[PDB]
Amino acid sequence: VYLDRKLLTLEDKELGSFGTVKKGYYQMKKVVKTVAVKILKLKDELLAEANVMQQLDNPYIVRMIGICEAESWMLVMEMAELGPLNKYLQQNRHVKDKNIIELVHQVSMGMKYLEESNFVHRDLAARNVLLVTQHYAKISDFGLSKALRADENYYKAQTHKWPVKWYAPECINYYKFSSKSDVWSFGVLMWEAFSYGQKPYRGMKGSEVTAMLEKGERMGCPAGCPREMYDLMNLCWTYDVENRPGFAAVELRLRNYYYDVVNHHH
Ligand SMILES: CNC(=O)c1nn(C)c2ccc(Nc3nccc(-n4cc(N[C@@H]5CCCNC5)c(C)n4)n3)cc12
Repeated sequence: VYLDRKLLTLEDKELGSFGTVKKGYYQMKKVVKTVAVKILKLKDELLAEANVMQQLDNPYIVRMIGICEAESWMLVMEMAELGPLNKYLQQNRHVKDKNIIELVHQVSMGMKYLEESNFVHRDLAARNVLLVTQHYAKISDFGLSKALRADENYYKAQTHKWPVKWYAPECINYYKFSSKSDVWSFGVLMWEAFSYGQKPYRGMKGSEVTAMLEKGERMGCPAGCPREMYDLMNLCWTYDVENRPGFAAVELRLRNYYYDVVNHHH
């Protein structure tokens, strides 16, 4: 868990700005491993984040190498070279629809795993999906994640910043976060991905988003998004928590649609 700072080499220029994300190298038992390092500018939050990542083991979740306490506290992770999904899609506007389905399906597999593991992500957004390659996505950013109690299917937040545009109505109304509220966020993530990394609910305040949803209104179908994928976004945006599907049902819908698109392409 606790890494050796002399086996860590950090790059001077940051990748992005709880502080900063930098590229580095970690000397392993034989090979050198390229890493992404979250550097704090908060300590207990970083340790809790690390504690969540250490418990997860799935191909569609970012692997934590360890933590290091040096000049600042550091969370060292396996590098996903292509960076955040929203930025990548904004920069690569010609990624095919089949490829977007492939990536969102991978996110749904990682989330099916998280749901099975009884962890709630609480910040599932396209900025929190990282690309290993153009065909391999991993979920990142476990800073708000919670391990659910053995006796409850939700985490109750004590005092409300929150990414409100990705939050289900029960998060807003009752401060209750479950794998079903992660499904709602996944619906917004799908909308972002099929919109090539555009921000959801453009030009609206959080209170205006809440008023829109309460009226039963939902974002429109993005340009070129298949009807089946839009129907799935709408199903993730089921107001009633009990009627909303879980990740097992969402992943199955995506898996079947993806292989329909794969075999039709052949
Ligand atoms: C901000 N810019 C970047 O992250 C970024 N820019 N570029 C050009 C990159 C290239 C590769 C990676 N590769 C990586 N591989 C593994 C883990 C990470 N992580 C990133 C975050 N946070 C940022 C910040 C909060 C929102 N989400 C992402 C966490 C927690 N892990 N990044 C990250 C980036």
